[PDB]
Amino acid sequence: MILHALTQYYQRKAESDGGIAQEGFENKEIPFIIVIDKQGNFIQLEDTRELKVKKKVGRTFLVPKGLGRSGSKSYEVSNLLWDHYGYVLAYAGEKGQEQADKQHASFTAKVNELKQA
DNA sequence: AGGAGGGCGAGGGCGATGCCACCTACGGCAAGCTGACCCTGAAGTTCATCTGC
Repeated sequence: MILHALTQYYQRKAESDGGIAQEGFENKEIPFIIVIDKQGNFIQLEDTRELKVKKKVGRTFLVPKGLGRSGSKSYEVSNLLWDHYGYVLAYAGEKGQEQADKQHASFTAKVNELKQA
């Protein structure tokens, strides 16, 4: 009854149009967004924060759910299109290169295989 | 010598023993800090040791 009650009301929220994930998604709080055109070319880094007195990480976008990385070789995981700032621009604030470079290298391979599929 | 040393019954009868108004007035009764120090996690990887080849 602990987790059955959760699925029971998730089946009600998903059928009553309450704005929730639909098979493989998650309302992940994404801070800064990346704007492009039809062939790349970065445009603007818009931010959808400005909410509470403690600036959270943007708005909860209905993006695919995280696959749960966590590990020494956490770069080999990599999510779909949303991830980390070291997974997209290969820039690390307190992690350094190589460790964050492999993250972007695997994110590029994931994006390429998604485009091929 | 023999005496008799008071018989008697009244000793408070009357009423007030507090009249007032106060018994507090002031303003403080916290000021300063703590209220947590460390760990131990999910999840994948990684090294030297357990064992067979």
